[PDB]
Amino acid sequence: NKQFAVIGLGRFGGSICKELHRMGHEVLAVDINEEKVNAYASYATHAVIANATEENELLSLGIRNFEYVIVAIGANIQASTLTTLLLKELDIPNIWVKAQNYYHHKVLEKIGADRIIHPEKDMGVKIAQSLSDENVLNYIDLSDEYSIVELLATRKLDSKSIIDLNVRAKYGCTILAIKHHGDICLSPAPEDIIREQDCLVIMGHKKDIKRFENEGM
Amino acid sequence: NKQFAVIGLGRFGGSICKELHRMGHEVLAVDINEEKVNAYASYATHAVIANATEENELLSLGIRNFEYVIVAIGANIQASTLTTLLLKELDIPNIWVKAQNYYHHKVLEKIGADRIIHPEKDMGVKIAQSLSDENVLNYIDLSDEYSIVELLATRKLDSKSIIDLNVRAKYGCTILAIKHHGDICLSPAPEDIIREQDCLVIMGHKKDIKRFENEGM
Amino acid sequence: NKQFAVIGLGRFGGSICKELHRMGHEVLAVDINEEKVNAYASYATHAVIANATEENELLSLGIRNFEYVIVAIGANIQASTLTTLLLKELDIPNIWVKAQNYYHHKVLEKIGADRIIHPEKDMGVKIAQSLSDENVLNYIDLSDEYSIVELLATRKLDSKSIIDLNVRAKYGCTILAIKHHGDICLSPAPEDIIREQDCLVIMGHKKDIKRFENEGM
Amino acid sequence: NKQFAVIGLGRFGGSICKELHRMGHEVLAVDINEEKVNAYASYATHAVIANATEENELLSLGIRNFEYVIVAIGANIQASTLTTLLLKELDIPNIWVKAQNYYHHKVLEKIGADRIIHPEKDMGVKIAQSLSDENVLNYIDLSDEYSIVELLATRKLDSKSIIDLNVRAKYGCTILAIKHHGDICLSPAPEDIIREQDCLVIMGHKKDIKRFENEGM
Amino acid sequence: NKQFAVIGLGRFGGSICKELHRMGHEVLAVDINEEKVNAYASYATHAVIANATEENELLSLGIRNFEYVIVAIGANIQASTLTTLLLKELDIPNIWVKAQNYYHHKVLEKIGADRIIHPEKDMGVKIAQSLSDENVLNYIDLSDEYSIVELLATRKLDSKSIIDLNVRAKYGCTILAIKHHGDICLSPAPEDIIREQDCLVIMGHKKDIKRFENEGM
Amino acid sequence: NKQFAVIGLGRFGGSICKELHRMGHEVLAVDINEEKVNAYASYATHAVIANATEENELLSLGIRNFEYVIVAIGANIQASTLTTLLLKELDIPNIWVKAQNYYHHKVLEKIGADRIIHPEKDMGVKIAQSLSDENVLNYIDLSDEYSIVELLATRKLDSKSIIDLNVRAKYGCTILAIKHHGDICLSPAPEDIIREQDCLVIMGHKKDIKRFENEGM
Amino acid sequence: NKQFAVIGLGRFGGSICKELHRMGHEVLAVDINEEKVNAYASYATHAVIANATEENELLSLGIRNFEYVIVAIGANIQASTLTTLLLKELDIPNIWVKAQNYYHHKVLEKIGADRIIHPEKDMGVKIAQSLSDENVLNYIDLSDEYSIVELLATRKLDSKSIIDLNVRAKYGCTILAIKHHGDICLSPAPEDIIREQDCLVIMGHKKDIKRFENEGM
Amino acid sequence: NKQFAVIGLGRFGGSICKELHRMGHEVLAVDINEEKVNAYASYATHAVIANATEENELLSLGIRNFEYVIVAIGANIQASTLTTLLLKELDIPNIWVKAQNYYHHKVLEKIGADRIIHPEKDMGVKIAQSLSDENVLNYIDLSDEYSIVELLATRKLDSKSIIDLNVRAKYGCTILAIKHHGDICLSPAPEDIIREQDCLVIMGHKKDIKRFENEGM
Ligand SMILES: Nc1ncnc2c1ncn2[C@@H]1O[C@H](COP(=O)(O)OP(=O)(O)OP(=O)(O)O)[C@@H](O)[C@H]1O
Ligand SMILES: Nc1ncnc2c1ncn2[C@@H]1O[C@H](COP(=O)(O)OP(=O)(O)OP(=O)(O)O)[C@@H](O)[C@H]1O
Ligand SMILES: Nc1ncnc2c1ncn2[C@@H]1O[C@H](COP(=O)(O)OP(=O)(O)OP(=O)(O)O)[C@@H](O)[C@H]1O
Ligand SMILES: Nc1ncnc2c1ncn2[C@@H]1O[C@H](COP(=O)(O)OP(=O)(O)OP(=O)(O)O)[C@@H](O)[C@H]1O
Ligand SMILES: Nc1ncnc2c1ncn2[C@@H]1O[C@H](COP(=O)(O)OP(=O)(O)OP(=O)(O)O)[C@@H](O)[C@H]1O
Ligand SMILES: Nc1ncnc2c1ncn2[C@@H]1O[C@H](COP(=O)(O)OP(=O)(O)OP(=O)(O)O)[C@@H](O)[C@H]1O
Ligand SMILES: Nc1ncnc2c1ncn2[C@@H]1O[C@H](COP(=O)(O)OP(=O)(O)OP(=O)(O)O)[C@@H](O)[C@H]1O
Ligand SMILES: Nc1ncnc2c1ncn2[C@@H]1O[C@H](COP(=O)(O)OP(=O)(O)OP(=O)(O)O)[C@@H](O)[C@H]1O
Ligand SMILES: [Tl+]
Ligand SMILES: [Tl+]
Ligand SMILES: [Tl+]
Ligand SMILES: [Tl+]
Repeated sequence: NKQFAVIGLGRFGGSICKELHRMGHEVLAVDINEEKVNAYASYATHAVIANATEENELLSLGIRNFEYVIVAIGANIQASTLTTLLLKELDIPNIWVKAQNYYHHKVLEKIGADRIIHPEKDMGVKIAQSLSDENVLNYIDLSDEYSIVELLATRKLDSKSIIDLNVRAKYGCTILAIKHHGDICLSPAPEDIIREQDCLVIMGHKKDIKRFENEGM
Repeated sequence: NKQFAVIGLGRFGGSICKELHRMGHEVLAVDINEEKVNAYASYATHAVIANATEENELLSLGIRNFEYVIVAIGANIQASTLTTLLLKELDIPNIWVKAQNYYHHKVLEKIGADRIIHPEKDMGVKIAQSLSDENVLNYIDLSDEYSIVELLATRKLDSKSIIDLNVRAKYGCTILAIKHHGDICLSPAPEDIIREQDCLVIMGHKKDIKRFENEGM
Repeated sequence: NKQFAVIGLGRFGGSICKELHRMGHEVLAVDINEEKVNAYASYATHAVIANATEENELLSLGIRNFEYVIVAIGANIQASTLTTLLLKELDIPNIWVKAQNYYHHKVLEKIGADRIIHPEKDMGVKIAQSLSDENVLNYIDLSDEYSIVELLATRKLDSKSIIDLNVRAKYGCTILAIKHHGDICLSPAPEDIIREQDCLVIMGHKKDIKRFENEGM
Repeated sequence: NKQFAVIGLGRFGGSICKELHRMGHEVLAVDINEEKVNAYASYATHAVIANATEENELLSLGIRNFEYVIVAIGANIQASTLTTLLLKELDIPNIWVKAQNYYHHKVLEKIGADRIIHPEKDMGVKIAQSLSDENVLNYIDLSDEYSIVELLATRKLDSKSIIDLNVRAKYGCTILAIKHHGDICLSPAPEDIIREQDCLVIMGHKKDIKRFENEGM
Repeated sequence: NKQFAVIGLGRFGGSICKELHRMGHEVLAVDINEEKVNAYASYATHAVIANATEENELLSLGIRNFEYVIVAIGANIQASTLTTLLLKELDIPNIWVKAQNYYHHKVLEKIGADRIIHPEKDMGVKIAQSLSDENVLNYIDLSDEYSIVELLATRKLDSKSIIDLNVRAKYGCTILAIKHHGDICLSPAPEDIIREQDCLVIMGHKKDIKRFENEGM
Repeated sequence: NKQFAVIGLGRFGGSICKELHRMGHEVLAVDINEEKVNAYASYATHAVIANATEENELLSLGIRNFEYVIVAIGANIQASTLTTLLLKELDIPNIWVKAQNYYHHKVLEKIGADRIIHPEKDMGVKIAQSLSDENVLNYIDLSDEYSIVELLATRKLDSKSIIDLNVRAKYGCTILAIKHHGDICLSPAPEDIIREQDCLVIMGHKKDIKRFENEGM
Repeated sequence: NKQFAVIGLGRFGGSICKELHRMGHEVLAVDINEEKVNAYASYATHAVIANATEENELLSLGIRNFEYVIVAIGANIQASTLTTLLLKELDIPNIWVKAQNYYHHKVLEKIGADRIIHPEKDMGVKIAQSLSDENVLNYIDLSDEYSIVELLATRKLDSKSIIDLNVRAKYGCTILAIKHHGDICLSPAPEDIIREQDCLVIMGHKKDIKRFENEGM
Repeated sequence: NKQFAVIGLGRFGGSICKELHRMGHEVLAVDINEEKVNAYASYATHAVIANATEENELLSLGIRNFEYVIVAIGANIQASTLTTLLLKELDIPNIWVKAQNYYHHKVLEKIGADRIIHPEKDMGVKIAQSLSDENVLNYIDLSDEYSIVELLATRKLDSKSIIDLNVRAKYGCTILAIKHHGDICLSPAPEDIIREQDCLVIMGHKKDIKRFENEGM
């Protein structure tokens, strides 16, 4: 009976609701706009036109029965703050709120939001990382110094090997997976071959990976 | 270094500009809102007020001299499409546009945009995956079936060494890194232990990682 | 069962719909404005209030059954582009779209519009031709050099003949029809007479016709 | 040369101004929108920002010195009517106004406009005639019953000479010109042949031309 | 069966309708505003919410049955012109239209309005006449030189007579009525007495009356 | 001469200002609309742009120096009331305000306005009286029962002398003046005749004048 | 059957209505906004959506039966003036109106409002008094010179007495009540003790109390 | 003296500023409306136009140098909250904010506002208490049960001495002061008399004061 409410159907909120309902979960789409409700109705377990700033409508949805509530309102700062304050004063266990600027994050922190999300800023940082380094496809920072990076193998790495491309001693990183033509190899053996336009999953220090990219690739 | 031009300062494009200049690149912050230009003036090389949909203002910016142009406008579909068409007529090597819906992405496809980004949608998918599983902190999908996952250790995981939790054979997964008290052990040994409320990096097929989440932690 | 849909009731679109329904054809008038629908209802086979940007309403009209669809929306550029993209992605054979500027024409070209029309620009060119040359009433350009021109015969041509006004040798043109008091003569004999304020249909090079106008008329 | 004044730069009036100056005439581009004046400044002799409905601004323009004044305003009915009345009070020899509906045309009639144009309506009639008959490319109506038509040749017409297709006696029409590969044969001979996807100019009564379209091609 | 229609309920139009219905006449109040119709309903024989610019609604009121129609719309110039043109083209015998400026009067003249009224301008002239001459209460100009004037008798005229105040020879005017305490005397005898604050009805040349006011009063 | 200040240039107040300056008085044209100030600048002594509801701007105008202040604002009830209150606080001898409805007149009464004018209402009463009786041209009501009336002569009145139409005894009225072909006979003799389409001035009780209109003409 | 009407639900008006209905009185909440009526419905004896500027709706509420009527409209000056004038002309005994500025107070005075209230100005004065004097909690001015003041006893007054803190002779004031930990003592005996952070109710001249605060506290 | 900064000039904050400067303090009048800054410029030391929600403008004002900051904005909830958060981040010792509703007060609580004021609510409570009891003029509540009350004397109270009205024993209350004809007797004697229409200060429990109001007056 785990329940998720998504207040504020937008790109972020609509994506959250659609992805949660695709997973086989109970989601209630809530938006003050009738058209947004009609849009995301077929992608949720329930869809109600409600003004989340209103305590009466909030109670009428059965908001108390939801373990998780996600306020994806990000453009209207005062509406998002009102919804978050109402949800806290109604004792919702987990409130995840989308922020707009740093002060919105501060005021959502002070009123007790469980998690505050900055989607656009994070994706902008990631896309900038992919912009300066045209090799990287995706990545994940384990810490401020260590990261796992997926990379497009260049012509310089075409038909090379795991011992021919030695990184555990020449650059300090290790190689974790290789994707060729759609088939993936995990924990690759020292004999495995990397080809041009393959996907390489390296892991180590940021500067180590960049050393490998400048010198190796 | 590299010639970047971020048209459309916003939460996404502004983050791109800020991070790319912290990276030390020539980033031209283009906006029509004077307050937007002033907000990111301290973070860019040149911050010019201009309407990108105007050909005269675009030639005034010298936008043909830039190798990378990023149209982060995603709310004004017409303005974004017009700017992308103007840049494609100007033979820009790389055009990266932010899209709003499927049809905006389609019209950006037809007019020759090089890379179309949907930040809010993908980040909402990620946050929904974190909502359905409170254990996962971050992840990267190698393919539609294989992934690397960051997890938060639980009471069922405290003082459990890597040899007690055989993931190499019980689930076909591999533990990649442990993070304890801000320090990090990369490629940990079978005798290394894990304490609760730590960051655990595992690699393998999605259902196998979920199997470990269910049975082990 | 040939079917024409006219989306965007306006001067151009309303004229297209009224002229097609006068011809004894099946036309569906579609406009987002209830008043425009009520206006052009009595001049069409069917009239429905629909938002053409909406895929659901577009499917509800039975848009798939129309062989020809005419998007006469010209002022709202983004709405016209959305309607055209939807009609293409719904596999409409012939899409005829009214344009507003040269970039609207380009974006309608890139998304696959079958025909793009610039009514106002064309009629402005024609009216300018009638403005500088007060003699011409209507015309048609066969090529960039040859044209057929209807002209008001001046007093200088009153009670003149086809051999008295020789143009097949004196100016290189030929005379094709003469309209006197409402009666018309085609392929006129060499003995036919032109009178003042008659309609003369000459045909030949533009400069040849202008020679005849300066010298003959 | 000739004194023209295009009040109301738009798709229609702007085309008039552009073409008339490519023709090399003194064309005064009058508009109230500064951006409209700047858009057509490179194509006119003088492009002044002015409100035509104001008598003081109209005397400032020296509009009484112009033989031809064209009020292309068709969306603001009141402004167009007021401008036409102001010009008629100023004894302008030729006033040509763009109209929107039947009643705007009637009030332009009553206040003494010399020529009223309905561009979109007539062009929509033409495009509707081209929609009902895909063969016709352009046409000019000599009278309500007689016309000259440009047609696109079909497979039924390839390698057919002018004597095989007797239009002079079988249908009472006459072929006027053939256009093949951008070259053009004017007043073609009976032994001249026509290939498919060519431009064919025929002349005659409307029903007779349609008879040839049905039976021949 | 004499019938009056009042289109445009306002101060002027509402006053016309209320005064006509007080007289025991058939009046139809017509206004596009539901509140104005509800207001002037109880003061008319009928009240209908109608958009007079619409020919269909105009016909639905039975506008053809009205001998007199008064378009009191004065602020919306284009709406008043449209209503007047419609009423003329529907062959209304008498059309009385309220004007706003001199050009509105001209355009209503050209489209065939039977009477054009300038209420505010006329009353402003009258109030200015009462302003400069504090003696005058009301008046009526018989011609540009002769007028009948009602005046407040001053202390200088208190307890004076018709032969004591001789005006048929001393100033060229005659005295026509005297109102004392509410009782009025017409064609007053030479023995009648004027008292302070009485109402005097003099008649003659403007300069003659002003002579009498400067010298006599 | 006299110190007048017309606050609120409009159709009423603008007429007051224009006529009063044609009369040669010091008329201060006060308005908040710059175009309104410019429109009546050529007709006044001083035309200042000012907001009358502001005490500082009112003391800047030197409005305490004026003996007569006319607030012609009748659409903005609040602004007119505030201006009247500001002038009454400034001890203006004569304040004449234009009113919109009964309640605006009441609040102008309570705050001490000297004279309240309802131009449109009274002029609509006059025009309604002219509509019910096409014979009357103008009139002045001496009392609720007695009046002077200007009439248009009919066929029943042509070549009728003043002794044939005994109004002195048959109806208790008196003919005051005749107007023929722009010339005027004042206080006409019993042998003076009247032709049709002339201006006839009669004086007497309302019902008696109507009796003559019915029986004589 | 004493009855209170509250027109203008706002902070001030809503507080008046809620406090009057808490007291066990008959209150009718009246607001032109449906949401305000729904809000203050559960806190009143009746709640009706009405436009108080309308005489018909005002009569429909039964406004004649209310002995007290409170116009809490303060932002819309003209609406408040209209409501007050209507209530006076309907002979309401007691009209209490909320004012906005000094001129609104003047115009409400002139139209006969029984009481005019300036809540925000009064509370601003009180809060300024508490701002400069951080000791005072609340007070009440008996006259422009004498006042009763509640004060927070400082550390300088901790464990002091009524004869140890002598004010009837040392500063001219008297002590009236002492509040310790929630228990209050009225007309305190000469032996009573004041403690730190207690509430002291002194009474006397303003300068006397300030002497005591500077010297004693 | 003391450093005050009133952000948000309004009826409340403007009164605070005016009174505090009449008190002779350094009061910085901060507003975004230029007319608001000009309105209170004559009553403050410095009156700067600034947007308080902007960090740059706030550091430009030198707001960190002020010991007391009063955000009187109560209609714009977002702007007030943002300003309060900006000041709390700047370590202002005393922040006093004006609130609109319970939730605005709650968010001001969470972000660390020192004192939150609800002027209209409390003043409406006071005016409601004065409406239910016409005798009370002002009052101060010592506790939820004890209060000091100012009353207006009635006919039942004229010529009644303090010993005839034993409030010390009949009701447990005490008369504190009498006010007659603008003069005031403080701490009056048992033989002092009271006349009607005087100001009487009584002290005691609420129900006891009401008992005296019922039985005595
Ligand atoms: N009080 C409210 N109650 C319910 N829904 C609301 C309320 N206020 C706004 N919304 C809706 O929540 C959604 C949030 O979208 P909004 O445009 O405000 O933010 P955004 O940051 O641009 O969104 P995103 O990037 O997630 O698409 C909108 O669909 C909006 O209509
Ligand atoms: N010519 C232009 N046309 C449109 N937007 C422009 C233009 N020049 C600059 N911009 C900026 O582009 C930005 C992108 O628009 P907007 O912020 O409405 O869209 P969004 O994609 O929803 O934003 P975000 O990604 O920040 O959430 C705006 O901040 C706008 O000021
Ligand atoms: N999404 C839509 N769906 C349906 N009809 C639409 C839509 N958007 C606009 N329309 C209608 O289509 C018509 C197009 O007129 P519009 O004023 O936009 O263009 P225009 O270039 O001025 O027209 P024209 O010259 O043909 O009269 C209008 O009646 C408009 O209301
Ligand atoms: N005084 C004026 N009054 C009205 N329009 C004016 C005036 N001066 C210039 N104009 C221009 O006249 C043009 C005609 O108006 P508009 O474009 O709305 O009408 P339209 O006939 O539908 O246009 P188009 O023929 O270009 O489709 C506008 O672009 C406007 O800027
Ligand atoms: N098309 C229309 N059909 C019917 N009524 C209309 C139409 N357009 C306007 N009206 C109404 O006619 C009335 C004319 O008032 P308007 O304010 O336009 O003129 P005005 O000169 O200020 O009036 P007045 O001085 O007579 O009060 C208004 O009540 C308006 O709502
Ligand atoms: N401070 C002011 N407040 C209001 N109106 C002002 C002010 N200063 C000047 N005016 C002018 O007063 C005029 C009177 O207002 P408006 O024309 O709307 O009313 P009206 O009585 O219906 O007009 P009219 O009598 O001309 O028909 C306006 O033209 C306005 O520009
Ligand atoms: N004509 C009317 N009839 C009834 N209610 C009205 C009318 N006009 C305004 N109101 C309502 O009266 C209330 C007065 O609030 P308003 O915002 O106008 O004043 P305010 O001074 O800001 O109020 P406050 O400080 O008391 O909250 C509002 O709820 C408004 O909707
Ligand atoms: N940055 C700012 N944000 C918001 N308001 C500001 C700002 N700077 C100045 N102000 C002023 O703060 C004032 C408070 O807002 P407003 O008057 O709408 O609220 P209110 O609490 O209902 O008012 P009042 O207490 O006077 O009745 C406004 O007059 C506004 O001009
Ligand atoms: Tl966004
Ligand atoms: Tl057009
Ligand atoms: Tl008016
Ligand atoms: Tl307030």
